[PDB]
Amino acid sequence: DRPRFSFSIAAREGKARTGTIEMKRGVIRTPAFMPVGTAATVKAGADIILGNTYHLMLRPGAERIAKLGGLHSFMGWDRPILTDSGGYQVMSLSTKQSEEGVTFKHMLSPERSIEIQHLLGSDIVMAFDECTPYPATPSRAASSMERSMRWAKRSRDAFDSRKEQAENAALFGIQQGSVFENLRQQSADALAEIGFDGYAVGGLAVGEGQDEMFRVLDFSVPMLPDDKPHYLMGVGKPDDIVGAVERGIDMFDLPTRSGRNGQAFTWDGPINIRNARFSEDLKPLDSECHCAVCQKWSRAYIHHLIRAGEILGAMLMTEHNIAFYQQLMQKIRDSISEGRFSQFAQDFRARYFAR
Amino acid sequence: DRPRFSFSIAAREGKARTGTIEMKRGVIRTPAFMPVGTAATVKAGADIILGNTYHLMLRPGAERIAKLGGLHSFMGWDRPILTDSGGYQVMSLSTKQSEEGVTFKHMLSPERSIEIQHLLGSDIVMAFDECTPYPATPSRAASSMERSMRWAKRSRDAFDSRKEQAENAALFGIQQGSVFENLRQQSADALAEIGFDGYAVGGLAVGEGQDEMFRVLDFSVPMLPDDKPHYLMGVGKPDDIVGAVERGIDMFDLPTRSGRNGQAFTWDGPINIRNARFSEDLKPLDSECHCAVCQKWSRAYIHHLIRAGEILGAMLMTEHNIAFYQQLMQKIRDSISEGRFSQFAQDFRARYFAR
Ligand SMILES: COc1ccc(CCc2c3nc[nH]c3cc3c(=O)[nH]c(N)nc23)cc1
Ligand SMILES: COc1ccc(CCc2c3nc[nH]c3cc3c(=O)[nH]c(N)nc23)cc1
Ligand SMILES: [Zn+2]
Ligand SMILES: [Zn+2]
Repeated sequence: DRPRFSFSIAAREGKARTGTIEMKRGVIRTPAFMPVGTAATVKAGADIILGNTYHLMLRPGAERIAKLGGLHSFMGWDRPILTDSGGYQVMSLSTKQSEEGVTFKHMLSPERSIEIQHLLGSDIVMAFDECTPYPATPSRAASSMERSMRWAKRSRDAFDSRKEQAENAALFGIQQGSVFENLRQQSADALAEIGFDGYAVGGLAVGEGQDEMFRVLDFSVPMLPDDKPHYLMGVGKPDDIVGAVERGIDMFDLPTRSGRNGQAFTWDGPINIRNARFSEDLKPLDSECHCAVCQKWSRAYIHHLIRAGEILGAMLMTEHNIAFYQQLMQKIRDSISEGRFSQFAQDFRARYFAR
Repeated sequence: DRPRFSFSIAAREGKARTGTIEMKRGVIRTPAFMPVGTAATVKAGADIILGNTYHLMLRPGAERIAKLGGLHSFMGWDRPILTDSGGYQVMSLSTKQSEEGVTFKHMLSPERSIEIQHLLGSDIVMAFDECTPYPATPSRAASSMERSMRWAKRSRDAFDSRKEQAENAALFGIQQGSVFENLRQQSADALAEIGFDGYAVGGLAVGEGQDEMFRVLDFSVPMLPDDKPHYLMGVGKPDDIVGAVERGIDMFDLPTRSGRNGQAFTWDGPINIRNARFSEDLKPLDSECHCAVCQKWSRAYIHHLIRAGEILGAMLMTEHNIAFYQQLMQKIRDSISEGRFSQFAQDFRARYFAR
């Protein structure tokens, strides 16, 4: 049987890595994109899907999901599932913060977050953190990061207390520190002292823009343990993914939101399929994409469906977008393994931004 | 190669018939349900799908559909397609009527309706008729039916003038006459004198209710040629279909509308999946249904998706509903062929209405 958790790096190019995470429910090829499980009928394709902790804890509630057999049974997905810890979502969508946790309209603490994720049955559990708002002053970023590190220890202890969770799931710690190198270093040191199965870069994709995000990744990723997976939370567009892989990121969580609003991803950049220019375009959404939508239907027909208000149009767009992202990740993995990722990144950008 | 059109009756029970329509693009098993082609990725499953003449003539226009290669190429469907003549839809959704045709906000005549259906490339073409409003006085029903019969002759002549259409498609005439036996007879006589490949019962499913609809079918269907298919337009719920088959109907055009509004069809009657009673129900939508949704997911999960606003929920509901209707038609065909349709209809009603 597969181990609870084992990350192996098969090949490297610069800071980029490709490899595998083995878990009891399956193997995850990295760099990996992790789609939302409810977006479409995701097929095994993705190696791991996201569960929506924040939504599930409100409807139907984590206790009810456990009564129904856990998220794997509920969603019909027998492979790994990753869940976020819920605080990012509470702070973005719902609040009163304290050292105990976050109260909102009802108290979410590290201990409760870990128990919710246990009741959902997820395989990769995120520590309960605070995503510091951007911009943040050095003092506020430090105080926030320090609280997150105390919460990371409480998350570790709560996870270790639940035998089924400790023996079958994995726990990731989340680095904070805003855009400040010294705080990112203190956060990395604190997380490594606690010890986690993987390490996330939190506190980005919060409005800072790509140049600043890449600058922060430049110094932040090397601070994390090299032999553990690196998960960049909340990122992102295809070009953000490529640049983050170039900086040592292994896992990523737009393709669903875009698919419901008329935006399709292609190797020549995004297109808004509702635009009249596509009304007579017989080409598939993307000229090279191998997905079932591009094998069968034209831009003109998908344009027609979406303009007519047919839900089928949005579903076909979403299926194409998820498949496009998975083809992107496969090309990334293959190019790193083959030692041609630098060339791939250059070729990708030249075509994606030529439009 | 298959003929342009050939209807064969394989078995009968009372007024019910089962058989096949052969056309160049495929065989249609009857009694048949014909789903909307844009509702989901319909697989061959249905033998024939509906094209939406009224929508297509406005967006992108019939000329544009022809430029794109016709509806078969546009929709990715190589089997038969049926199109309505457009007047029902103009009168229900858009008007100024005259002997020439209907002007609306732009002139739809028998000749233009036939040419639109030619440009769309459909295989079964409906004559351009007037669906008389309900209720109608005898005088108004007569005047309306008489105009429809003049329009039926003009439709016949326009269809016969287009070589590609006359040689490769089929034309159905539409009986009118409201609820009046003498007018239904005059309409049937006029249509049979013109001569059509199939005959539709029009002017029903316009608010009259099931008892009255069945009463009209009781005398109206026997007036049509026995050796030609009988298409009841606009019907209907599963129980309407069963009772109409008992009265000699072979083809039918709710499952898509219901699927987008939370209603699922089951052998125990319809259910509204959004209701809280389904939040913990681990059974599939229907206990016997063989569709892909019922093989994989529970009522509880589909309830969750729809309540969360996920388009996936509505798509799974729609796929189940279309599959349910096709299983209904298969059971109807098998039971007629086996001489147990009367028993099937009795068993169906007892369970469907017990709920
Ligand atoms: C549906 O499943 C999931 C959905 C979203 C996410 C990412 C959410 C997210 C951020 N998003 C942008 N920046 C973020 C930053 C963070 C962050 O700093 N911490 C946490 N815990 N989450 C963040 C993870 C899983
Ligand atoms: C999308 O493709 C299609 C959609 C709807 C229909 C049926 C429309 C319809 C009626 N509906 C209820 N009563 C009707 C009655 C009629 C009728 O009397 N005549 C015509 N031409 N149509 C009718 C046919 C094809
Ligand atoms: Zn595609
Ligand atoms: Zn089903």
